[PDB]
Amino acid sequence: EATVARLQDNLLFAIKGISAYLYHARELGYTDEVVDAFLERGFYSTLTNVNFDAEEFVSLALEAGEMNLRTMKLLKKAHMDTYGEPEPAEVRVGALDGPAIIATGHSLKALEELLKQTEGSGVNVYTHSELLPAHGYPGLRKYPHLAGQLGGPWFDQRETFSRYSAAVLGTSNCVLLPRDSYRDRMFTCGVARLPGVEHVDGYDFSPVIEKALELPPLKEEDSATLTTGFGLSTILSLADKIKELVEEGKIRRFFLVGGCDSPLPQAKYYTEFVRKLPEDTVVLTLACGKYRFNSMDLGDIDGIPRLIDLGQCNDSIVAVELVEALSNLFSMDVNELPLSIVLSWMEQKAAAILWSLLSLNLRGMYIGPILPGWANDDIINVLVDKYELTPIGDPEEDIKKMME
Amino acid sequence: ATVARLQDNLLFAIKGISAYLYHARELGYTDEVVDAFLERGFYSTLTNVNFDAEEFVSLALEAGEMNLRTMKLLKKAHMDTYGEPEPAEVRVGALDGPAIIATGHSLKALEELLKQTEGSGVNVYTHSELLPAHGYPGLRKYPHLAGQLGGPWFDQRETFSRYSAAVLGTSNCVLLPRDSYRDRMFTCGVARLPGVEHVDGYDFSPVIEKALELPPLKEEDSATLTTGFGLSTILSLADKIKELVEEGKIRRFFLVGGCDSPLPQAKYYTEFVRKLPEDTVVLTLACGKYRFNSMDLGDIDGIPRLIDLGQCNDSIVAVELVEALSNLFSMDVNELPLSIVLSWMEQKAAAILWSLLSLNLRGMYIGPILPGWANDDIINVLVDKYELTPIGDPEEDIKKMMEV
Repeated sequence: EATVARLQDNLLFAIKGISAYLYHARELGYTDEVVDAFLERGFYSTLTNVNFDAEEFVSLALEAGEMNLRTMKLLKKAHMDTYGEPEPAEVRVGALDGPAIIATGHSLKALEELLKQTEGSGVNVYTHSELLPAHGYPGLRKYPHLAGQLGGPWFDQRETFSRYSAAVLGTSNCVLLPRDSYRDRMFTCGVARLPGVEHVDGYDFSPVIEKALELPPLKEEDSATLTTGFGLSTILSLADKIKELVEEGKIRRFFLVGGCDSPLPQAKYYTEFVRKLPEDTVVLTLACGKYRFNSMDLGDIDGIPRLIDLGQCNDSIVAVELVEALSNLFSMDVNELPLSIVLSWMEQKAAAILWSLLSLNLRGMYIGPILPGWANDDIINVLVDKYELTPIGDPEEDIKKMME
Repeated sequence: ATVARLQDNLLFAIKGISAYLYHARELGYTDEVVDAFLERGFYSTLTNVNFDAEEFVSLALEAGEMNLRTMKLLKKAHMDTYGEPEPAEVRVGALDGPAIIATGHSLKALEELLKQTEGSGVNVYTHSELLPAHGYPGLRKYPHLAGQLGGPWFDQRETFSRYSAAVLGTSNCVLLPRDSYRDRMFTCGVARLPGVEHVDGYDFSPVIEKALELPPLKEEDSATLTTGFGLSTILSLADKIKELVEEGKIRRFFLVGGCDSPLPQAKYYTEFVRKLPEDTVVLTLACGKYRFNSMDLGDIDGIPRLIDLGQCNDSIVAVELVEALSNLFSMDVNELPLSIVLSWMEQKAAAILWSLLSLNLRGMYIGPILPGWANDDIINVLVDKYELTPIGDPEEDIKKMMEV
């Protein structure tokens, strides 16, 4: 039927995300055999004339969410064991004088190697989109020529890359066909590829550095700031203040807003939402959706930041950790916390994280811009009604329903 | 459009590789580099990672290489657990008494079923790609493995209908039951059908119970088939074939086989071998062999005109056999007297075709014609560089294949 095809394609999307995280984990030298065996099994379950059962495909998607939790935890372990655990970090958004390299994507091993290969050369390495969290890691902020942030979300890149006479390095996910304005100024490594752009051999970034030096330098602009790298230790070392502040009702609610973004007009929702959120709530944010609002002056709530940047998409594992630290902190069940979840969700890119969240039986979440919601019975009707997954609507009404 | 089609083709190759890897892990054999390639390949098919078609072709060739590797590892597993396949005569027809018909590919489920059915009084029959099982010494040794019953996979609704026996689908190429036999079929491993029981692990007790609660089978007219031509058997006959091809009494090796379908165009493969001259030998693989593996081809000085290399994943022995033939004739691989006629489905057997292409075998003839194939960019692109030839008329194609 149609639903069997839709369900196997969704499982394949989850397997893709898990494989992304697994690839980056292997690049840092961490490998889990059980997740690889699940990749084999799950992908194999989608060959023609093997499995015709929709409910078994839902079971497989939930097992995929579990495996995604496993590999996200493994990748977090890799990142912390190589670069330290991320601590809060304010980051400059604007050009500094000099030659420059803009690195975009997810991988921190490529950024590590580039930063190692750019010492003393006098080129500034800027982060973009999901390389912003790198600024919070001790073993990465230590390089002083990691200048700051430049640009915002991934889908702005053709704009950003256009207006900065800097070398361009797409390390991983969410890369986009270059304008010929900067095509000959762009490079890729790892798995990312663009036709007509040079691909770095291994981690030998001489071609980019050379290019960065053949280019007119950047000129310093008026900048702005961002905050990122809120690692778990920082958050649950603040547990006393959060306890005291939510017991007196001076912090009413935690909202978890974030996820993979897109230039969809409906995604403007996430800018309005946090804008209308009452000033006595705190927002936990991750992945690219953060650029919908992470530049707003939200303020402080008794010295606790109203915006808390947990990092990149694969840092979902810290959020799920925090809630189990929060529940045990309040002696509450997981669904008794003053927590609402508003996802920004792409079907292709972040199916794995949604299925991980459903594996934990989290009820009443709000889903991404458009609803890929598989129209037919078993999926949308039965699965939504069981997990009470909710499509986003109007910001004010959604906030009213979430506060109650 | 070509990028999407190439991502789909790479994913099909990954499907085949993951199938073979799953069965190999089921027997306890794991190759880390094929799993790392699985990760990389999956990740390279995210929406905004790789936009380069030539790199997707390179990925498909790397997939062919990895498929050769995993087919080799699965052959190693099968041989280390069940022995090396020796030629085997196979009974095609029902013996009176309770019966279980097993279909699919992997022999571990069949091994456990045969282990669990000694003394119980049920006859175990093979179907489709479990026909090669009859050749493994450590598996044919069970005397209640009666023989074969039916032919290709698409015979099942026919076969399963007309034999009141239990039905066990261990693996690929199963399809929704007719209500005549729905309640007597079972599945294990990866296969699933809505409304059919799925065995837990390898506990086939429900199936044997059903085989004993059903009316028994009735005596057959009997027929024969031959299978299990393992490499060792063939290249112990290598001197004789050298002597016979230098004497010009056997002109050409044809390699005909692969995935079949209830497509009318697939009738080609019945006519082809029917028209083949009596001075050629046919090496056959997968289920397509049932187009002709029951024909009276005869002997060429005690060398069988039809030689059944086994099941799809046994392509690896053919790839070895030719490499033994070259060194035997002091010939390079593409001047040997060998023609190759694939029966090929893009979904099911992309991996073996890409393996054959990784080995730079030039001028093969490809599977059945699907009306839409003419415009399909993949056939065009494969043809232009590797001179793959679409099948046309059997007689004309053999004429063009012989006089070279």
